[PDB]
Amino acid sequence: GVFTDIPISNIRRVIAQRLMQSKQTIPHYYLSVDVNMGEVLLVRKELNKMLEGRSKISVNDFIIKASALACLKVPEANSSWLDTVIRQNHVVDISVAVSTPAGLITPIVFNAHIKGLETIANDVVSLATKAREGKLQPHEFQGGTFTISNLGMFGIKNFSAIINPPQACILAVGASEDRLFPADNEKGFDVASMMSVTLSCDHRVVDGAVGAQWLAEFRKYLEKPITML
Amino acid sequence: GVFTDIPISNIRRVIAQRLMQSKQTIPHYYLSVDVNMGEVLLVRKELNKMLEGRSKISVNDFIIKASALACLKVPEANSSWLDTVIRQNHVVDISVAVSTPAGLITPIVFNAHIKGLETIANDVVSLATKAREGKLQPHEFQGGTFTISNLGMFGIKNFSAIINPPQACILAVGASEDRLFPADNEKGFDVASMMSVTLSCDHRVVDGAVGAQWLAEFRKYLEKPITML
Amino acid sequence: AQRLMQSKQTIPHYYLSVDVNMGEVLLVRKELNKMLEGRSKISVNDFIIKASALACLKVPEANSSWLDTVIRQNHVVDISVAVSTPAGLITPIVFNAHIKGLETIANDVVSLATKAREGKLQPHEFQGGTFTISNLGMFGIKNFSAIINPPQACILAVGASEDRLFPADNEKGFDVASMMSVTLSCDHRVVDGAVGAQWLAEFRKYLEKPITML
Repeated sequence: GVFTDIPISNIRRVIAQRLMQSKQTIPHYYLSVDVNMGEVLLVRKELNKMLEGRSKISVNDFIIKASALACLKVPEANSSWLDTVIRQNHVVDISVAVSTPAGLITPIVFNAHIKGLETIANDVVSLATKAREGKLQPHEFQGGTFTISNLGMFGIKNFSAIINPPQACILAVGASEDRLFPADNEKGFDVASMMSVTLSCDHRVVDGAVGAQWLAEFRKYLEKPITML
Repeated sequence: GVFTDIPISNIRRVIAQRLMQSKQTIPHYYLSVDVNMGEVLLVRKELNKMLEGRSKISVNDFIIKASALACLKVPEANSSWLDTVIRQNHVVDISVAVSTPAGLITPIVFNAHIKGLETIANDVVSLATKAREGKLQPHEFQGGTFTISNLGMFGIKNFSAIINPPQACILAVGASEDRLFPADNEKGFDVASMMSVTLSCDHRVVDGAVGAQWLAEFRKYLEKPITML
Repeated sequence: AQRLMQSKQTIPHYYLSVDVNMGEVLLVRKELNKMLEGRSKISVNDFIIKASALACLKVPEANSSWLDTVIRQNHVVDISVAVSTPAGLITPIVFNAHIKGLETIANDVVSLATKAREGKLQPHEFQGGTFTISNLGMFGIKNFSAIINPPQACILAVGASEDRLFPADNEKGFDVASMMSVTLSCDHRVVDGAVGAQWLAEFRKYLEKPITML
């Protein structure tokens, strides 16, 4: 025929009310900056060489570590509005979003401000075995104080997601491309890799100047990785 | 005096309630990509040569054809949320938006997945005679399953429109500019034309990975037009 | 043997001919098969089915049928491709060839070879159609002239792609090019001389520049 009618399952029945609660109440406003990823690609080149056989370190692992350290400098991006109490947290719990064919479910990486890179890289892979094959506990994917969502593996340059209702921030990462800049070369130009980031704050707990300094710290760690020490 | 008071007519009285219904209920989220338009400009150069006198083919005609073919590969961007039934359509009905001095009215191009380019180009022009001179039937501009809105004729690089309430997607096209890329030239760089596109999905029926593949197909047709066959 | 004798006695056949430059089709299917790796393969007998279905829309009198009181004019192109089994000559039907793309037709021609050669056809799958393409270029035949199906008004007949040479504006004076010889066979009761000569003027024009198919 012309149109085909499909009933609604119980997974999307629950998700569709979390989305409508989030957009009606929370006054979103967006921010943007682009990050030079030229020095991360030379660090993970030789960290994977010294760490042969055991594990592998990806570019989505430096982003989880740099986000947990930047929330300690500016702690207002780690809060929650509870209509009477701005609950300020001291523990960073990054909820990485991953995409299954069944939907969009977010495993949680607890205590991301004390763990090293190799401990996180074996947590992201080991929770892909849990989430994609349906072995999650209800306390393993519900919670957290922050959220990173990545769509750079599909070619998207920018997007702007929807904040989890108790949380105040979310991140949104584009795809790493190849641009060129004016330099002090004899030619006049160099080539460099770039990456476009889009924060999405809650305006009730995060002002304009506060969230603009979160992206000033997040840019500074990923441009020189030695500063993470 | 200081301020001048104007009453509200019955055209903007109806539009202002469609807008407020759309933003309150639908949880929008945005996406973006840029498209190389270097090979479309060499096809419409010599299609207008072989089609002398009769009609003229514009760059806003390849976009209507590439959008109707991309909805067949990824059919979830062609649905509708009806609070109990996700009505999935099999017929693509693109509603092109045009701007009159009286307002913003959207003529409908029916069955855009079977028509050729010359049939669409004589439908867009012939509906400009209908819409701008006020000869539309109520079933000629109300309906459709998709929407393309173009503002590249004013210099806007990016924008993000508002979805029609029954529909799930909308498109938003910037203006074709002239950038330059690093190449394998002896110099090191080439010059190319680009164009910036901004999708705006409904998050209740379209996930993140689904809408990111719609822009992966839409980019692929307009970069090599022979793939449309 | 009774369908053949009915066809030649009643229908007053007359033949037509033209040759088509296939130089630009071979550069399109070279890079369509590159972008379509693994899934399917696009042959030169697939552009001919698509160009024939589009040319019947420009000149609709080559798509009719004589019924002795009514010239039934059709609006739906149903090309009946003829294929050769060891059991005989049977014609699977490709329905609605004027809206389908090239990859949809190429997976219909192969999938009906599984049906027809292995004997799994329904009687409504090979009986009908409004047009007929018959190809013998895989045996070296340059020209032939087939027999029209009795309700239908046209048939096509394709030769083998050879290599000729033409006078050009070269410094040498000549270039080399690939050619292909086509032979239409009309029914003179519904198709005149000037009408069928414009069908081959459109069929030649699509296959010489494939971008015109859009």
